[PDB]
Amino acid sequence: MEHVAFGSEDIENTLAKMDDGQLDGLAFGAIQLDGDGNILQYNAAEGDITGRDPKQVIGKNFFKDVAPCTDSPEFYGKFKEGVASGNLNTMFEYTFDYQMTPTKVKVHMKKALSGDSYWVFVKRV
Ligand SMILES: *C(=O)/C=C\c1ccc(O)cc1
Repeated sequence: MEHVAFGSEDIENTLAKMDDGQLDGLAFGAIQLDGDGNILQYNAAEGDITGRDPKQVIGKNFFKDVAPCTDSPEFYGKFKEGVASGNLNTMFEYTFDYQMTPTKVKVHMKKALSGDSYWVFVKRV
């Protein structure tokens, strides 16, 4: 298993060296989005939590198609502000409840070391 802890201060650096294969070895959910909320990466742990198949949601827009419970001021609003500002680093609990059993998770959104990409990290609480 890849050894990186959820909430690590230098996680964006560690994950920059990871392909889809290594991202799947994380102990927590990991989603990479572009500026518009499109899914570039989606790991196995994220799939075990959300139920959806990794390979089928890549390409999809996270806020419009895949995950609406997130289209609101407390998740999407925070993400859109971060994108426009060029800086993003926030952590909060939330509840995923679309087409699945209501699940409490802890989310960490952070701008990737890369240009126009952003990370969404999920774990159970
Ligand atoms: C609330 O809906 C949050 C996240 C989420 C992620 C994946 C799927 O499939 C549903 C919901």
